[PDB]
Order: sequence, then structure tokens, then C-alpha cells
Amino acid sequence: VYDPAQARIEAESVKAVQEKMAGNDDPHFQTRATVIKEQRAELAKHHVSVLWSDYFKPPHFEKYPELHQLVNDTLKAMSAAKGSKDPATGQKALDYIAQIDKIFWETKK
Amino acid sequence: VYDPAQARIEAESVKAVQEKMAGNDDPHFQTRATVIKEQRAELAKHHVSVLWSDYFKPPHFEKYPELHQLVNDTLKAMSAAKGSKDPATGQKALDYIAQIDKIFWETKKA
Amino acid sequence: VYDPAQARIEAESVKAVQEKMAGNDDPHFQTRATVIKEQRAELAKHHVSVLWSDYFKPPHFEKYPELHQLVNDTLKAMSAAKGSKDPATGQKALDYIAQIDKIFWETKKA
Amino acid sequence: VYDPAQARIEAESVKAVQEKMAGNDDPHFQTRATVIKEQRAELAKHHVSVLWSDYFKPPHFEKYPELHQLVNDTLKAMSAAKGSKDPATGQKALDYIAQIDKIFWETKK
Amino acid sequence: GVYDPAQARIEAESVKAVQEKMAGNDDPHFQTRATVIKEQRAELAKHHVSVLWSDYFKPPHFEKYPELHQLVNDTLKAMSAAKGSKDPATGQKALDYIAQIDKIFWETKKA
Amino acid sequence: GVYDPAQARIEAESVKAVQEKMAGNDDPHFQTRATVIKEQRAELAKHHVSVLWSDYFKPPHFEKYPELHQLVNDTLKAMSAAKGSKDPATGQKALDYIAQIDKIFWETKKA
Repeated sequence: VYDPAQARIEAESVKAVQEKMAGNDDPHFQTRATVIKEQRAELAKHHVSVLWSDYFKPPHFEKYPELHQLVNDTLKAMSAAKGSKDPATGQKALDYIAQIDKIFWETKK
Repeated sequence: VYDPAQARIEAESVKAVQEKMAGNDDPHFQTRATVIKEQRAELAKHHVSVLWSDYFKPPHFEKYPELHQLVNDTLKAMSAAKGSKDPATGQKALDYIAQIDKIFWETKKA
Repeated sequence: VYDPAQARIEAESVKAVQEKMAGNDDPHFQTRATVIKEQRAELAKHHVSVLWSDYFKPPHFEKYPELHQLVNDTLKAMSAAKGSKDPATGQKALDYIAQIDKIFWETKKA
Repeated sequence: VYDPAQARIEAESVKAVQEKMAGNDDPHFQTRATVIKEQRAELAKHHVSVLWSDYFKPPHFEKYPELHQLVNDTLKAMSAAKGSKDPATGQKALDYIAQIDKIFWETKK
Repeated sequence: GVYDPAQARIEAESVKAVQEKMAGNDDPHFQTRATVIKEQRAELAKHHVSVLWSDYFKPPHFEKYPELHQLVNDTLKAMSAAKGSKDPATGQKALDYIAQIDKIFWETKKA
Repeated sequence: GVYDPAQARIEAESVKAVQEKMAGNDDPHFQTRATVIKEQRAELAKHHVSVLWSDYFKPPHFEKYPELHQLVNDTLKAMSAAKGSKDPATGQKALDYIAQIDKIFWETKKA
């Protein structure tokens, strides 16, 4: 059922929207890309938060003690991106989702 | 950016919920699982629709004359699964999404 | 029960918001109206989609071979309106919905 | 922009779902029709509440003094229907929306 | 289940909090984000206020307090004005209105 | 804008309120409606608790209170158990957990 792919696609969409904000400076487009970035950001946050609450059971946290702070930093990096036009912040959020994805599949093997 | 993975994952939750409905008889669980199935089914229907309306542009409908119908047959297979406890109806929906995933990537490479 | 009135009313909010964007220059209002236009546009797109997936059954697609495309052209006309301040793009979307409303009722009588 | 047609279609859907609950007694269908009835009911309530807050301006209330309690009774009748399997409660909610619709069009003339 | 205007107050306190942050800044991005947040939080403030009126407040509450109907409407309208404005004063007018509904709320929990 | 666990508490108080109404009744319709409401309100309780953890609580709050991370996870999981159960005791376990996060919340508003 669970997959971090839903967090990736929404966060891949945040960076995509940020790259497009650089090559167009029209007020209407800027506003629209801010409305979509806020929605896609909160959705990415939800999917990451769900992985932490509903999937990762108590023995997983005893196995990877840094997981708790990682999920928090992932959510926080995504909130920074939600507030930024810089694609690097969206990529920081993607790099943070990749770390969770690595740990996620290491619990399916 | 789009990816039919969003539809598949939500459709995979439907078949998984249908299967959990056969190993438990408790009225409260049957009720909860029905609510969840109704939620993920309409979410899967949303993701399939969005692909069709926002991703798939006119050159794709000319290259794939069957695409229009494949999407409608998926949305209806998923509506069937939404009102069925049978894991097969959910597996039928997943198989239609698999046909959309194949066409999707053939338009991403070249 | 279904009715394309739900799509038309939300699409009518889009054209009305586009028109209000031409008589005011205030940055805050342009911003608010853009947010609202993005909201009602996707709501209109939802109502058009739901007609196509849940109401329109296979005998309708055989009777109207152009229905599949009419719905996709509406969803795209509405996506154009969503990213345009031009009242015409919103009126183009309303005109496509009007073609869906005509076909809708022809299948309700007989 | 505003139209009570959105409240009608959702409340016409509540009565429709209640009629179908009478001709089928299978636990799965009953649960599904309860999930759809709860959603369609809250949506009907929202559209009626919006007509009252966003459309009807202060001179309209000075013109029809019974409007305030009508909108409340409409919302309450719809909450009774949300809780009932009886189609008559859904029709009571529809009859109450018809009264608002009558007053609505009498403000457009 | 359980109702409380504290839900309406917090989403309405968010509208004023956003309007105060819009005064010291000028950045096209920050201004836009605040408007998106103000539109959503004001619409949520309007939902909670409407819920108390329909779902919580029963018919005798309308006889005992005849002013309640017009008060809830003026709160919802004040919250629409706050949604449309950038001025913290219109956001505070809605908090003043919610405070009045809050006073009537706890009076009925005593009844 | 402004955060408060009172949002999490009320949606979590609704879960227990629903579970108590499920005990005295047996009606197939009333039982179903309560389950739909319990699923929605518990999922909303889980949202607010998650929001406080990511959006409100900053990094020094995690150093000062090292137990916070596991507490929020156990609250979210306790709320998942309440969502799955009909017993008011599991709905109260989540209120006990939220009460602990509430204590830590007001301590940081003093800091």
C-alpha cells in the first residue's frame, strides 16, 4: 500500500514549478505558480507525515534512531521550499525524501 | 510533472482493502474498510482523470485512437471496484491502469 | 443524480472573475482573483470529468462518437482559462459545456 | 455567479440515495449509500450557507425578515436527512431549498 | 461531536496575523503566499462560524437570544471583508464579532 | 499563522464522544454514520498533531525536550487505534497523549 513515490512526485513538482518561475516574470504566472507550489508542498508534507505515523512501526525507530529527526527535517525543508522560488530548496527536499525512500525499501527486504 | 504511479498506488489500496474484508467478519471493520475503499477509489479516479485532461495532449489521441476509451473503461472498472468487495474487480482496475502506464512512458522517451 | 449546471456555474465564476480583473489594477485584488480563478477552474474541470466517468455510459459513446473529444476539449479550454485573464477563454469554456449540456438532456428524455 | 441549483442537485442526490436504500438491504450497499449521503448532505449545507453569507446582502434581510430562520431550518432539515433513511426528510430539505430559491430569484428581477 | 468557537477564533486570529506580516514587507512572493493563506484561513473561519449556527445552536437559543442570526451573518460578512482587505483592523472586526458569539456560546453550556 | 493543540484536542474529543454513543445503540445506520465521523475526525486529529510537530516545534525544542519525537508518533498511532476501535478507552489514550504535548506547547510559549 505505502510508497514514498507519492511524496517524490509532489516534491518533484515543487522544484519543476520553481524552475519555471525563473524563466517567466509575468505577475499572473508568478501568482499561479505560487498557488500550485503551496498545494503541492502541503501534499508532499502530508505523504511524508503519513509514512512516519502509519507505516514505520516501533521496531523501525529502534533500528534507525536518526529517522525521527530526518522526517522532521524533510518536512521543514519542504516548508522552506514552499516559501522559496529557489529550485535548490526543492532539491534539498527531494534529497531528504531520497533518504527516507532508502530506509523505506530497507524495511521491505 | 505526472506519473500513473499515483493512480496505481491508490488502486492498490483498494484491492488490498477488498482482501482484508474476506478474513474478518466484524461489522465495524467491514464499515471502516468500506469508507476507506470509497475514499481511495475516488482518489484513483481523480489521478486517472488528471492524466487524461492535463497530461495527454491531442497528438497522443491521434497516435493512440483507443486511449479515450481505455481511460473511460478504467474509471468505470474502478467504480465497479468501489462498489464491490471482490478483489478481482480491484485487480481488473489495476490492469487497466497498467495499460495507461505503458502508453504514458512511450510518449516520454520519443 | 447529475446535471452539467454544476460545471456551468463554476465556469461562469471564472469568466466573471476574469472580467473583474480588467477594471482594477490593485496587486492584492489581482492576486486574490487569481487564487479564486484557479479554485473554480479545477472545480469546473472536476464536474465535467465526473459526468464523463460516472454518468456517460457506453451506449452514449456509440451514439455520439465526438463526445470523448468534446469533453477533453472542454477540460483543456478550461485549463487555458485557468491560466488566462482573458474573458474570451472563459467564454470558450462555457460554450463547450453548452455542447455537453445539449447532449446530456438528449439522453435523459429518450 | 451564485445559484441555489448547486444546493438542489446535492439535496436531490440525498433523497435519491435514500430511495435506493429502501430497495436493497445488503450491508455493503447500505454502508456505501451512508458514506455518499453524508458527503452530499454536508455539500448541500455548504451551498445554502454560502447563499446566506456571501449573496444575501443586508437590505435583503430587511425585506424578508423570515429569511434568517428559513436558512437555519433548511440547514437543520438537511442534518435530519443526513441522519435518516427516510426519503421524506430529504424532500423536506428540498421543499426548504425551494423557498430560498423563490426568494433568490425575487432578488434578481 | 463537540463544538467550540475556539476553532473559529484561531483561524480568524491567523487572518489578522497574516495582515500584520503584509505591512512590513513588499516582496511579490511573500505577499502572494500570505494572500493564499488568508483566503484559505478566512474561508475556514467562515465554515466554523456557520457550523455553530446550524449544527450547535438549537431553536430555543434563537428565542432566548433574538440578535444571534444577524450577528452570525455580520461575522461571516466581516470575515469576507478581512479576506478581501490587507488591513489588520478588518481582521480584528471579525475577532470582535466572534468574541460576541463566544460569549453567547458559554452561556448556553450553562443554560 | 497561530498554532494551538486545542484543535487536536477537540477533534480527538469528538472521537471519544462518538465511541460513547456507539455503546448504547445497535441501529445499522447510526453505527455506520458514527464510523464515518470517527474516521474523518480522527484523521483530522492526526493532521493537527502532525502540524505542531513540523510547522510549530523548531530544532531547539527537540534538544530541550528529547522525548517529543517518540511522543508525537505515539499520539498519532494511538489516534489510529482509536480510529480502528469502538472502545472509549483507546479514544482517551489519545487525549492523554495530546495532553502531554499540550503541556510542552505552553512551556515553549513562555520559553
